[PDB]
Amino acid sequence: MVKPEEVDKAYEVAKQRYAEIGVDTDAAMKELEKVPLSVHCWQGDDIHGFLFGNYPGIARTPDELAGDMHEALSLIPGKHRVQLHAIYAVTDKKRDLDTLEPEDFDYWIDWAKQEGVGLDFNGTFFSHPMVKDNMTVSSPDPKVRDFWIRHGKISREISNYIGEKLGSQVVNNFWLPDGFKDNPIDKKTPRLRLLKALDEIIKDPLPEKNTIESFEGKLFGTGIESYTTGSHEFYQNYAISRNKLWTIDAGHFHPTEDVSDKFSAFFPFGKGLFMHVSRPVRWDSDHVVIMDDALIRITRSLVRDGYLDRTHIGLDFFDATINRVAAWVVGARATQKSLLQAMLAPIDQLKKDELNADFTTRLIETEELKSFPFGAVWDKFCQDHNTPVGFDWMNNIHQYEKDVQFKR
Amino acid sequence: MVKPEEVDKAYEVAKQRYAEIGVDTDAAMKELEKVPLSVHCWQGDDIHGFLFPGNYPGIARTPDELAGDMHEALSLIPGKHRVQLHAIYAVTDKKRDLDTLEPEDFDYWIDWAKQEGVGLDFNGTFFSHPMVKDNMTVSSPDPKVRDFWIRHGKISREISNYIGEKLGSQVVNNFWLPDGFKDNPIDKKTPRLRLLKALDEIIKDPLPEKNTIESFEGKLFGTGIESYTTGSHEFYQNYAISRNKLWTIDAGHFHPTEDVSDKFSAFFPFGKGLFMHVSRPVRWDSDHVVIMDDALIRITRSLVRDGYLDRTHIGLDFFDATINRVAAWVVGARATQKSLLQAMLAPIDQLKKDELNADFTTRLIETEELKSFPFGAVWDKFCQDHNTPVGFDWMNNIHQYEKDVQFKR
Amino acid sequence: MVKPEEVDKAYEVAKQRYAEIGVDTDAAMKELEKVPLSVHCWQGDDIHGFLFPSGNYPGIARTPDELAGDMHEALSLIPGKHRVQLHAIYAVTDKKRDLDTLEPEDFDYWIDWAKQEGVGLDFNGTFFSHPMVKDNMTVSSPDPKVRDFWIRHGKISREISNYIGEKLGSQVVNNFWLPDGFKDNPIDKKTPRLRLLKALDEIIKDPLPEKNTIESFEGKLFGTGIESYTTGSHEFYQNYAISRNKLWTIDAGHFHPTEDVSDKFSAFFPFGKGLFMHVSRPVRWDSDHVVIMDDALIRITRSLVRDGYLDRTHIGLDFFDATINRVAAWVVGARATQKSLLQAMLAPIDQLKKDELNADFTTRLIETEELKSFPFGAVWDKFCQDHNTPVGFDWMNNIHQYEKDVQFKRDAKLVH
Amino acid sequence: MVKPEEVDKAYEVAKQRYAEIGVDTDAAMKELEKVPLSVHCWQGDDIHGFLFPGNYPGIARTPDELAGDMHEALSLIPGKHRVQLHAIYAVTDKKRDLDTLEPEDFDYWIDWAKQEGVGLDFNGTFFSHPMVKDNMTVSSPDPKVRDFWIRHGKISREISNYIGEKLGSQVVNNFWLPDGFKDNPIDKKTPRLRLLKALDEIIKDPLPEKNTIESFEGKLFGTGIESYTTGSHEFYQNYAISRNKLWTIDAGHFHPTEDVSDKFSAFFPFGKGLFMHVSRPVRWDSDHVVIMDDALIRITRSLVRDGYLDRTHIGLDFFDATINRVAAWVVGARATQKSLLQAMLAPIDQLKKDELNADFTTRLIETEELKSFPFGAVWDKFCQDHNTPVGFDWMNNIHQYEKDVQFKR
Ligand SMILES: C[C@@H]1O[C@@H](O)[C@H](O)[C@H](O)[C@H]1O
Ligand SMILES: C[C@@H]1O[C@@H](O)[C@H](O)[C@H](O)[C@H]1O
Ligand SMILES: C[C@@H]1O[C@H](O)[C@H](O)[C@H](O)[C@H]1O
Ligand SMILES: C[C@@H]1O[C@H](O)[C@H](O)[C@H](O)[C@H]1O
Ligand SMILES: C[C@@H]1O[C@H](O)[C@H](O)[C@H](O)[C@H]1O
Ligand SMILES: C[C@@H]1O[C@H](O)[C@H](O)[C@H](O)[C@H]1O
Ligand SMILES: C[C@@H]1O[C@H](O)[C@H](O)[C@H](O)[C@H]1O
Ligand SMILES: [Mn+2]
Ligand SMILES: [Mn+2]
Ligand SMILES: [Mn+2]
Ligand SMILES: [Mn+2]
Ligand SMILES: [Mn+2]
Ligand SMILES: [Mn+2]
Ligand SMILES: [Mn+2]
Ligand SMILES: [Mn+2]
Repeated sequence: MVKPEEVDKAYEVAKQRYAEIGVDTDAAMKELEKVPLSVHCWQGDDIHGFLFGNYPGIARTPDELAGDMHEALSLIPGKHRVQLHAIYAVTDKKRDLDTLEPEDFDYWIDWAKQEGVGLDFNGTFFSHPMVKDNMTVSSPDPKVRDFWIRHGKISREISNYIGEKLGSQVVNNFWLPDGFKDNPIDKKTPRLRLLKALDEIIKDPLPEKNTIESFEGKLFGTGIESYTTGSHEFYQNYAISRNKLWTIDAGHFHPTEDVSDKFSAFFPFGKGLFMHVSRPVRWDSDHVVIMDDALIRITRSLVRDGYLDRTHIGLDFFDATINRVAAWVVGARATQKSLLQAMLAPIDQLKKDELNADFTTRLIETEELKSFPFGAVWDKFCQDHNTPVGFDWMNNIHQYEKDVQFKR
Repeated sequence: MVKPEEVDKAYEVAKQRYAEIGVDTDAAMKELEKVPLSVHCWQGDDIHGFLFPGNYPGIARTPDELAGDMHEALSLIPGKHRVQLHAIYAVTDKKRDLDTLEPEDFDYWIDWAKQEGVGLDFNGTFFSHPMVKDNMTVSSPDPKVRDFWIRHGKISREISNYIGEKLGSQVVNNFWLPDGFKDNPIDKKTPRLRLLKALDEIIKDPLPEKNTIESFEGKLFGTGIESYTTGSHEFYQNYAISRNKLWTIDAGHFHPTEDVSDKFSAFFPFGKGLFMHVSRPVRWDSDHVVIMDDALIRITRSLVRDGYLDRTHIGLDFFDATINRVAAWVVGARATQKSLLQAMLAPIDQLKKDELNADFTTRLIETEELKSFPFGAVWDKFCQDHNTPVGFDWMNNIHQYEKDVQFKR
Repeated sequence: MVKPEEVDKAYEVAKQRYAEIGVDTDAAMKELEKVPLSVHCWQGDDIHGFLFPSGNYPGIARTPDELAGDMHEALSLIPGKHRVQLHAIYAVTDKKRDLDTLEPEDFDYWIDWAKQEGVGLDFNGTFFSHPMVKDNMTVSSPDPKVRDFWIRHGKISREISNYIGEKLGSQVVNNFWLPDGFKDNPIDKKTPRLRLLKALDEIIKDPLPEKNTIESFEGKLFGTGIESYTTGSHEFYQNYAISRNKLWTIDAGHFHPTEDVSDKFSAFFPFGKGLFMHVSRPVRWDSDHVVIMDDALIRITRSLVRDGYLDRTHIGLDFFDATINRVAAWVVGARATQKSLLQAMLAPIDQLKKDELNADFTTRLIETEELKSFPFGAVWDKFCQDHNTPVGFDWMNNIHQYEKDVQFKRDAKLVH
Repeated sequence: MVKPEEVDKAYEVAKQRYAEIGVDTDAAMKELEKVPLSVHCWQGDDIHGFLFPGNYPGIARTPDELAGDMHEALSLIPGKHRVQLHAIYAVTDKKRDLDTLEPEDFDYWIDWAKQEGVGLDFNGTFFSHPMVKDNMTVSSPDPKVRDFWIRHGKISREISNYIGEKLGSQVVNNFWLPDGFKDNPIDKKTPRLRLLKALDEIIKDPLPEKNTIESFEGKLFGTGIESYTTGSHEFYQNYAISRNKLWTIDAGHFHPTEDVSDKFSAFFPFGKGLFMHVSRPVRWDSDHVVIMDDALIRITRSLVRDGYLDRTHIGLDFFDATINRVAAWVVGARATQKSLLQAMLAPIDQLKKDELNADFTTRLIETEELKSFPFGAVWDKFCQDHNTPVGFDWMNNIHQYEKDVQFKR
């Protein structure tokens, strides 16, 4: 086990090293504790839900998934949020996606109040017989369109209800699979069908204090490779023109595309972002978030340009090849330590150096900061917030495996 | 030498092949007539211009030389087209800088365009100048640099309005800035707020859409400016939609594997119009001559299938000084035209019906068969009907122009 | 329906057009006849096979007779003489078999069918969809019991391939593809590739006559659930093929974004024996779309034709599309490959080479662009008709008839 | 200025943190000492050389200036390293061309290397010359051009052999050719057969391996040569293995998303050795200064984990003239060293055992935790132990060198 004295000793030296270059480590940690991550429930049960890799101990019930999310949050320092999918409804009533009621989410409101977290929401527009040739809201079939418009409206009603009960705004994220496997003839009509359907879904006004909608594009998915109706361009344009949030998932863009570039091109025009951190490995593979170039650039671009107050950070990944609870903790800690490293830069001075075109100083300093003692500040943050330091939280995972997961 | 009676015979056979699948070749050729390509002047003289005086022989050095070279290229491109100018192609014996240009400095090109029977489009020149400070112009943090380039931007609109009034054809005034960073920036926000404010100042003075409208061209990366581009595609799509201006899509300026033909149908539920710059990137923004490849085929079929040509200006953008510079224009223009024509020769209404009814088998079979239908016989007919050489034959014209003009310079 | 005399007339015109630029259309069609495509059996039944019991289209093959019938139908619409690729799991026997107990006689069904059909056979060992796939690893597993099982399958694939080649009197290319790799970032990249090297050497050790069979080795950049590391890389297998005097398999879907596999041929053939070129359309990943006439296919085919590599390159199809008529999928991909080969053959290649050696890049650009709108379709139509296959749209009639007669009824038919 | 006591206090805590997970920080630093980086001379003078006479002040213009600049950079990079020369950095009062260079023309650099205490690597110069014809050299279809560049190739080996004999350290002699086509070629075979025959002629005359060995460097594409590269990565890996020579991997010269760290373990079952050129591509072969990024982290940890450093020569390759050219070297060298050191500070024996047991949970958790272990405290200790400044402090040295030397030029 890491000795708390060691953490304290390493921190006092780190505090001094950072002070010498005009950085306040105490202030950086206070900033980090204001950034909640929206932890996605569906990693816990391989997005099975309750309505309808192979590591042991998958959650099978609401109680099991709630316990698994409690365990993960207990190993993530600070206070965070949980994302639900519509299919995580908890009810003994026969429901379909077009007959869900707000009170079907009472279980999760009760849990969130006990846990002390806000909730965000996702409509479930997939894994259903009413998905016709990979299309839902923007299907050429009006029966199919009408079904999914009913689900869209219900997702807003559920979100409003949760937000009213919790006293925290529910971000209601819309993702559709809609597109073509092979090359389409008509690219225009599907996107005009989507525009009309979305305008219908958001028509009935709901209190902004309770919920606001975000819209998530994708470049391509398995079996839908050639055309995505809801493109990044379509949804940025839609978000700006309908005054809604735009969702950027770090896994859903071109090879070499840097999603951290988008923020400063959006915010002159738009309201807010839902930034979904996810690791693509050569496709939309939904690998666990790790400290890599993409995460470092996402977190430092939000910190440096002061966009955190208008940017919701959510996790999105599946990994069933590893301990599903560990997966949440790896991804959240990676995101947090990347935010903290960005906060531990002399940003005001670096901005002035850059304004004066001192590219020599900018390169030298940004490179030196990558080997400054940011880990000592992160360890101090973990310890101050009653979470295990470094390798130590593996003990907690092993105990949870023995006591809970391996007994299922 | 192709025999005209052979071209006519092969056309009548192709007309019948296409009629049998519900395609009217006569109508397709009338549709192609209505698509003018904006031919870029700067391929003729390696963007030297006249304002501030590969290695194939016969580069244009004077206005008369460049005007003659563009006349020769247009004589080998069937139908009616347009020419793009850069501000540095001003023709004047007065001492000018980019911030002191006057509309009359372009009288030479208005007179030439009237003679040639073509419209003109325009480009402000925001590069190759001492007032480019650390690769930044309009959105420089230096207010002296900003104010210089804002004066040029305002003057570009004044010139474009004047040309548009004189020609009675709308001048599309394309804005491209190099502005960005070689290496990783700290502040991505402030440069884009500087750009927003400066662009708003440039477009402030009211001018009639009838004479000119501005288009805004983004870039992912350029040589020596690799890490950050102030004017991103997202920034300019947002700006064009917000300010009711045109958005410029250059086929060479996007990510590896990015299909710019995807953008049109995501723009037109929101925006006014496009300036589509066809250009061949080879693994970077290399500005190769446009050829009939996946990208050009997808750009052209996406515009005709979805009926966007009436709101899309098509311009050429490439440099190739390793080949006959006049030939480069004709290859690019003909590649674009035959690609448009192939898209127009599809049974688009029936294919749309089959796709709406989820018959993806028929869509795949038919779209593949159409690639080996006799579209060439229709293209040859279009060339001959518009008094241009067929197939290989226009190399004779290039060789003669080399002998008579280019090789004597 | 096209009129045969219309096709013949359009051909005579195209023949004259090409003759005027020094191209012999008669000779081009004779060259195309000499390129057999190895049509993959597994598109017919979504790689189910018969050993262990995206797309939805009716009429999936469920039995050897049904698959054989489906391949016969597809081949009847593909002009000329071709080959069929088998997978080990397409063994036909009443005897209870595993991948390490298959016998050459288990492929007598396919030998008899190939002889009747007038096609050669290529072979693929099946190193996937099996309980003995341990953490996505087979031949190069760190578990010696798993390694040994898959080495037994590897040796059996060669014995089967040798037997088939002897019976058919046509060399069987025996293609090796392994899924082996990691989902996430590995610590040790060296040891898995040393385990692979040793296991492959053990599989090929016992000599078999080259006239009957030779092995080819297929690399991959990444697969679903195995994204971060592939034990059998393209570099590993090109090195292995050259050093062990075996063929190298290039699958057009298995490389980096923007990677042009047509670049590889001329860097391989100064050193290596032969290629198995697997034409496949990737759409943003290894999606195994039906082959279409696109930049990649045009470049693969013209690079093989221009540089005279067809005599040392076996061309196979590899794609999976169950969202469309599975029989039509074969015909689209086969015809796209053939018409792309034929367009390449209809170029004045000797003169274009001379112009290029003289650095006449102007003539090269103009002529290569003009050739894309020469009447290559009229030569393709003539080739289709001469080889008793339908012209252009006409083969959709044959597919609709096969749907009525076979595919739309098949699910309700008793399996036997 | 960082206090040595701060470095020592942080190191003692880090040493304990690492000891607790079975990692020996003292041993890791001894391992880093055995990895010399081959610092490229041509960053110092923007590849001008002396043979054929960004815009940051103080460019080196003479041998003494460039030698001084390399001494300054090496004085700020901890440990012992090497310097790479290009043929155009010949130092002589004699009239030379690339085909008349003599080994004694490098006596200047042998003497400098001995007094500096470094080994030398070598590069033939196959660019920026009238005898580069249509971007081709050794593999030109013109036998006059081929023969000129074959003579330079043979001379590069004679020079490398002579330097190796004098220094008693093997000179790695790296071959890079620009040879290729701007646009799509008809014949891909014949250029590569011309290259094969020409390279074989260059290496024909036996020279002692104790003095020199050749390495062969491929490229995917270069500016003005985008469509085809005669010397491909496949060609040269095949050539190196076949002719028992070294293969050069430049991290900037591959496809988008290509991970060159994948190549090592596919090469070493077959080949003799590598020359790894660390370089940062930004969307093309842009030759940015090496920084601590995914590519550098993967390159360094792949060499360390699989024990390939003793068969892999690590060289720098970048040119950035927009910043202090001496600082560029130090940023790139320190980035490479701290990335090697982080990889050396992992419990690799135990992680390999975990991975063999398919414990992917433990592998993910530990590899992520190690990214925020105190590797900087070990790096700082390495800097201090080897008499170089810690962290930001070496900017003081650069500012002093600017004042005293560079800005006086
Ligand atoms: C969310 C829901 O709200 C009311 O119906 C009650 O307080 C109930 O107990 C609670 O679960
Ligand atoms: C070579 C070719 O063979 C068939 O296609 C026909 O007989 C045709 O007339 C002839 O040109
Ligand atoms: C599960 C589903 O996956 C989609 O690709 C997308 O990332 C959505 O946000 C998520 O709800
Ligand atoms: C010459 C200049 O080049 C730029 O890259 C861009 O394409 C502009 O549109 C053009 O005006
Ligand atoms: C079905 C299997 O798929 C692999 O990805 C590869 O393409 C192999 O060649 C094939 O046998
Ligand atoms: C001995 C003979 O060698 C060939 O190169 C090839 O590898 C054959 O398969 C093998 O049987
Ligand atoms: C300067 C030259 O640049 C090339 O692109 C390559 O990287 C060579 O190694 C180097 O010698
Ligand atoms: Mn998402
Ligand atoms: Mn995803
Ligand atoms: Mn452009
Ligand atoms: Mn361009
Ligand atoms: Mn394959
Ligand atoms: Mn594939
Ligand atoms: Mn290099
Ligand atoms: Mn480089």
